[PDB]
Amino acid sequence: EKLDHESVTQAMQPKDTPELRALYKSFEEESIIPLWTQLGDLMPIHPKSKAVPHVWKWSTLLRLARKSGELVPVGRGGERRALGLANPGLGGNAYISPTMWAGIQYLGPRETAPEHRHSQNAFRFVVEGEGVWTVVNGDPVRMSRGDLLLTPGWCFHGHMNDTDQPMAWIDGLDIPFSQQMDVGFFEFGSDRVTDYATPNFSRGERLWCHPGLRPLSGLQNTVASPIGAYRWEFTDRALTEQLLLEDEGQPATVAPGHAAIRYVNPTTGGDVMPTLRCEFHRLRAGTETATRNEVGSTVFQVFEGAGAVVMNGETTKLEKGDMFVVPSWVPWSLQAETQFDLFRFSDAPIMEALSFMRTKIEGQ
Amino acid sequence: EKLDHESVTQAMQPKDTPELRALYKSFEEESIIPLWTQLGDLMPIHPKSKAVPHVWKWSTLLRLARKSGELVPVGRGGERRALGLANPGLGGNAYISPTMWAGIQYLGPRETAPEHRHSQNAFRFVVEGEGVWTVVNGDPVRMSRGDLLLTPGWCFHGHMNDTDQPMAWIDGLDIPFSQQMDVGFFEFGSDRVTDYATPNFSRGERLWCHPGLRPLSGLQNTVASPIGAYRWEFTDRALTEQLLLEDEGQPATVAPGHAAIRYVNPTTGGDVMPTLRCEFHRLRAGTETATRNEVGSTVFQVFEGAGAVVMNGETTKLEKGDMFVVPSWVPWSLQAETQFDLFRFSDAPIMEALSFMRTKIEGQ
Amino acid sequence: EKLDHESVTQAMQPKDTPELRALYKSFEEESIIPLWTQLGDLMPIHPKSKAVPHVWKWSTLLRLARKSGELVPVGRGGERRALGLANPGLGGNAYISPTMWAGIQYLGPRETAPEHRHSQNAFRFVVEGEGVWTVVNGDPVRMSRGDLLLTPGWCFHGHMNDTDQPMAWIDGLDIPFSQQMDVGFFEFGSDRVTDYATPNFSRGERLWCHPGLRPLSGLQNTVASPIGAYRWEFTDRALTEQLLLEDEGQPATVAPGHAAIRYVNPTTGGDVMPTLRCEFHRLRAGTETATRNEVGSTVFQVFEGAGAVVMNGETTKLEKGDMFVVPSWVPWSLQAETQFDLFRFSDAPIMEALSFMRTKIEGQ
Amino acid sequence: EKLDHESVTQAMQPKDTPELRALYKSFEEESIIPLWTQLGDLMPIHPKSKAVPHVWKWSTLLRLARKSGELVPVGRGGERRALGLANPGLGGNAYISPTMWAGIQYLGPRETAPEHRHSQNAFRFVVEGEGVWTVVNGDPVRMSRGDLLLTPGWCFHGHMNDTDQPMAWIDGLDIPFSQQMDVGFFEFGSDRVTDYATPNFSRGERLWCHPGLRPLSGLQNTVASPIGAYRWEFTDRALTEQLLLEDEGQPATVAPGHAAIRYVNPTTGGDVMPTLRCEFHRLRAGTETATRNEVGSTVFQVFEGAGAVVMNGETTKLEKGDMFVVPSWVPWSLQAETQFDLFRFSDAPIMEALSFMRTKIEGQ
Ligand SMILES: O=C(O)c1ccccc1O
Ligand SMILES: O=C(O)c1ccccc1O
Ligand SMILES: O=C(O)c1ccccc1O
Ligand SMILES: O=C(O)c1ccccc1O
Ligand SMILES: [Fe+2]
Ligand SMILES: [Fe+2]
Ligand SMILES: [Fe+2]
Ligand SMILES: [Fe+2]
Repeated sequence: EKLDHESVTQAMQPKDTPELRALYKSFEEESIIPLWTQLGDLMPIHPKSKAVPHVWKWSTLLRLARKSGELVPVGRGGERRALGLANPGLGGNAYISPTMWAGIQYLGPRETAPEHRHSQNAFRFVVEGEGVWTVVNGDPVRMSRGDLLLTPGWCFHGHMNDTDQPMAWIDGLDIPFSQQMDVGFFEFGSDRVTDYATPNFSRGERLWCHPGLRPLSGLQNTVASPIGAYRWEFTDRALTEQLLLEDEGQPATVAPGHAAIRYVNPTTGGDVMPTLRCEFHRLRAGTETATRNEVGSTVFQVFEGAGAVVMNGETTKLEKGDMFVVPSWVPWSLQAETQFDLFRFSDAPIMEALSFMRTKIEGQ
Repeated sequence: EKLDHESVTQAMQPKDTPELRALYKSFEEESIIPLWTQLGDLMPIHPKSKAVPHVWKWSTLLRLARKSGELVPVGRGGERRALGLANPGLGGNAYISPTMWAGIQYLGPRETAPEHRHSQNAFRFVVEGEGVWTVVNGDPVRMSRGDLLLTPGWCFHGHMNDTDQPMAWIDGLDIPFSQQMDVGFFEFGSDRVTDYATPNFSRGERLWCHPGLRPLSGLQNTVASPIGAYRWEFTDRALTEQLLLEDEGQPATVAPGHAAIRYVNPTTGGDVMPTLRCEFHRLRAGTETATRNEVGSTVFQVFEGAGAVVMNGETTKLEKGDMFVVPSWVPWSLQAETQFDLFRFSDAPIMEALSFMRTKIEGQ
Repeated sequence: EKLDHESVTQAMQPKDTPELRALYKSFEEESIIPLWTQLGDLMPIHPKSKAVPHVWKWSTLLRLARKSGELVPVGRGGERRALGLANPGLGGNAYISPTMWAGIQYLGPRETAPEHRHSQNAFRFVVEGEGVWTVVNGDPVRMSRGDLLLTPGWCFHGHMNDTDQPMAWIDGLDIPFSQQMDVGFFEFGSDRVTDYATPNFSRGERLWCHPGLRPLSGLQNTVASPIGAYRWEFTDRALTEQLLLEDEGQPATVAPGHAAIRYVNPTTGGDVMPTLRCEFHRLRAGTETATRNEVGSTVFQVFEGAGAVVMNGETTKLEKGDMFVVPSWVPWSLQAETQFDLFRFSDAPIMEALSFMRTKIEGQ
Repeated sequence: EKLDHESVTQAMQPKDTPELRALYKSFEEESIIPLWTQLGDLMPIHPKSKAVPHVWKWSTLLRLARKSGELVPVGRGGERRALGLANPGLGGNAYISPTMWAGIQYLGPRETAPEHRHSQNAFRFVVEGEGVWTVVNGDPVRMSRGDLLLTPGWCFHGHMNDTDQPMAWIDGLDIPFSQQMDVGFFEFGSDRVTDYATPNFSRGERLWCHPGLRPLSGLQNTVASPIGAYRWEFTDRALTEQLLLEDEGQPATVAPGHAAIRYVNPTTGGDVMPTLRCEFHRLRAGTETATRNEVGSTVFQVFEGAGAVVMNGETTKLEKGDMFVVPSWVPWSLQAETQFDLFRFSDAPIMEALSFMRTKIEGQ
């Protein structure tokens, strides 16, 4: 039980003879690899990701995105002026974790990013800015500060800046999962967006964003949320109410001074998309979360306030827009200096769907 | 296939002899009843309810409720000054249909209706009035015009009029189902309500009424909705948006000029309670719905405007507050003279859960 | 909490005046019934069925069925020479409980019972006999001692005696539920059965009765089991193995000396049909089950051995073939004198689907 | 729509200036990778696995396994004398596909392989041999020709040869998925097996292998099958019956002359384990399956008879024991020369759980 791969007796060490070396040589020629030389690496005691905890500064991401807006035109082929966060441990792949892409995207004055679709699921999140509409299956969706915008797999999407000012946001996708697992399909759509209109609220929201109500034309459940925009207003109100209810001595917050919501598919009560979980957390000044180990990877973006993250015992100070990744089973906690708002995403739906999820919480 | 119980050959007619009569007599003594004398009644070609279509006028219901407020005190024992709509076909039982109670309730100035709970599921709907709070598991819930209020089975509930003016509403319960099926439990609670405070919005709403958002403290799914109030604002907005989207040529309405929503449990996307489905319909002036036959019973209350219902080919003119029941498989349609808003409930979740549901729609 | 409808203060007793009597008279004229005169009956503290516990002797059921085979021809119209057990508490209805029909059926030498279908779900169980095939959607299904045969709602079924000797079995249906709830449809099929062949095993069994295996042509889940026959061999083997595993000190039996199985839909792991649960119990000699209160009704048939049932504290000695009903919430236990085998059915799937199920077990 | 990554206009080619090269250099320093240089590789038109179709000959696998039994002792540390099939396209990883390990394992006379558990799900399949018991959570499970044995994640398992003759089998696991996704946990158990007894049938089978029957002590559904052994008898009988039913003109086979089953979890009707689907196929002599493209990877082992596989248009002749892998979206078909039996496994449950599954069938 307490034994690990370092301390266990190694009882399968063959005698090193010419017959043994010839056996190993013939394994190579036959595309055979023995378990007994490999076991501890293939099957660790607990997860040990090649990805490392890492933090990217928003100020740095903005500088690089802005310079890219100056030097690189957006359009067909390359599709998006998007910069992926590449984990230092992941071999030069544009993967923030083994399952997820997280990237900054920049659309300059009056630019269009052309329409396409792909089996890969996607969302947009906005720490700051306005001006862009993303048109999802023909339905123009305004992008504003604090909004989560969804683009489920196989939905046509294109983006356009309707103003004379640049805008930046983050993209999350299951690109790394999808590449390694061979589930990717892609289709080019129109070179412009199919609708340039700029309504305040999308058709999706107009049908689906009334609490506890479901259109009779929408009684079929969906694999992904039909809500195209989870607007900041509602997120802000939800979190405030939780802290207000806590004041009044009423259950609501997930832990003391820790308000939090999960963005959900309203047809099921489940996650927004099959591979991706999105959450939003608001911590009271002075709140320190209990340290968690969780299977699978998570990424946060600081939306507002000041604080720190601790990963593997290491404290990193965080500011507005900063992004960090916690790989599988890395102990993590957040510490709020001011009231501390963060946007969160993860691959937890994959882990939970396949019964791989485990959680260790300090004090429990 | 085209044969029915009237036209089929009756091939089990025994010879009427003293031996046969002695056999039938001994069936009675042994508590045995033969199928062959009974078949057509026990197993009809299509449903043939003992309940009949029937309409009750709100003006009449109000008169009787008001007089009851003058002559009958509310309190313990009797519990509620509630008048049940009793279907003429249902043998003197206080059943609007074989599954459902529908009733008018009246609470006068400053009165309290004391706390209790029961396995029977319940909701309140308000065509008109204000002043009452219903306190559900200690959580005061304001009752206003156009609101649906829920009281799932086994939740403690009491009601109090916080003003000097009377209020009336309708109650729906699965009382008849629960009586006939032997599932009823009941417990007396406090003689007053446990909280006299009168907040604008309940704790339940404050956690659960933000579209597409779920508290992390509420990740467990519930058998009934945790939303205690489905406020008129949202219902009205939903219905308007559907008619607006229809104008713009966009799918939304369930049929031409027919906007409609289903009130739902946000943890599942399903019905508010296991036995009871609630809906709200808004018809454009001049809309006539396609005639439907549906398994199980439904009840409507006219919330606003003027129109008619047709049941079994018979037109009945309807006004604000009027209530009608459509028993199982009775052909029904609605005709809007002005824009015509109706609140709807039914036992459809029971039928659908047990795979008994069938639907015939005229033109399909 | 400890108050009941007998001991609670009755605080809604109006003054008995001509104005009050005129109010009550006008309730009658308007088809209105007040809650306050009715409450305790409509909403009891715990279930109080109109059905009573009752036992029918197989010797008596056989005598009556045999005499019916002499005096009453089987055929069209009457459809089946079936005798329903009619609960003394259920008003002359051919209902063994408020939800279920339980009946003895008799098919004499060479007789055919013609084909039909109905939304009502059905099963056959055989304490004794052979010779009959029931043809279900064209698929001949042999009927033998100890077999459970299924006939899910809307499946065409007819029965024929292929021998010169009579056979009797029991039928269970959701007839009473279906009548009271208005879900019944019925269709006459062919006057004879569509296939007179008499294979040992049906096509359904040949596809579906291999443990842990599912045909690739059957990947769609079904609302009812596609297994047409649950043969005695497997039931007997299952129960024996549980008692053997218990001997070996291994978990298997549901309680000490109490082996039991539930017949299941193999596509879901759930109940055989939406309204009806079937089980088979085998008790070691000397086993006495802990007393249970359960919501909803259950019926047993003694298949073999000798024992007793206790209901409401009353012991009734039982022999092979005897049948008894336990209405909702009646305390019940079984006592085995010899090894005691019983077939069981109930309306528990209805109760569980609608979250009405409760269970009290003595000692827990 | 018809455009691909080769033929699309590349409109994001920046001017190659020192400012651009400095921008790209600073991307490297900041752990940023741009989408626009990467798009076509990250997001292909359809899947394009690094894994290639490949076939391994059983004669070759046996030779290498036998020599390993001579030169390499089995025991602690290395754990298993197992040889993994390593796809030539997968970079030297011991992965037959991106999701699955498939390997030959060899246990010589009287040897024990010691107990352990791991989150990785596993099964054993036997083309030939007898003598080994695998003890799963203390429950000895006989291993015989044609049997599928399961070892769901986190179950303690060890293996022992109870005879004087060697035995070989194949192992399938979700090792590659689990490594790349960081879900692996591992625990060492006892150095020997905890029970050396050698019963014909395990406790799991004795509870769970009776068709359509479920123990009342097992009403809780499981994430993986509780059946530890899917014995050849039942698999053989199922397949025969399908071909017999086809002869009789009755629906059963999945395609003409193509009998097939899926091994299932009896508590749900679903797959044996969350990550792994197992099937068994029997083709009539002369049957050629319609060509399929399927998302995700599959592996077959020829159990009996002679035939061929076609992958990417290439025919490879197959004999008893031979193994082949079809990576994601590779067109594949089987051709039977004699009656042709194959065991199949795949990662299809992962694809279906996450809504990534697509299927193209030739002629449909
Ligand atoms: O569609 C996008 O905006 C996008 C952004 C980043 C990565 C892949 C994408 O398709
Ligand atoms: O609780 C109520 O207000 C009520 C109203 C009508 C019928 C039964 C009830 O419990
Ligand atoms: O089909 C039958 O055999 C039957 C038996 C009893 C009651 C109703 C029925 O349809
Ligand atoms: O337990 C096994 O036999 C085994 C076999 C191959 C790979 C990993 C394993 O744990
Ligand atoms: Fe995209
Ligand atoms: Fe009540
Ligand atoms: Fe019938
Ligand atoms: Fe293992």
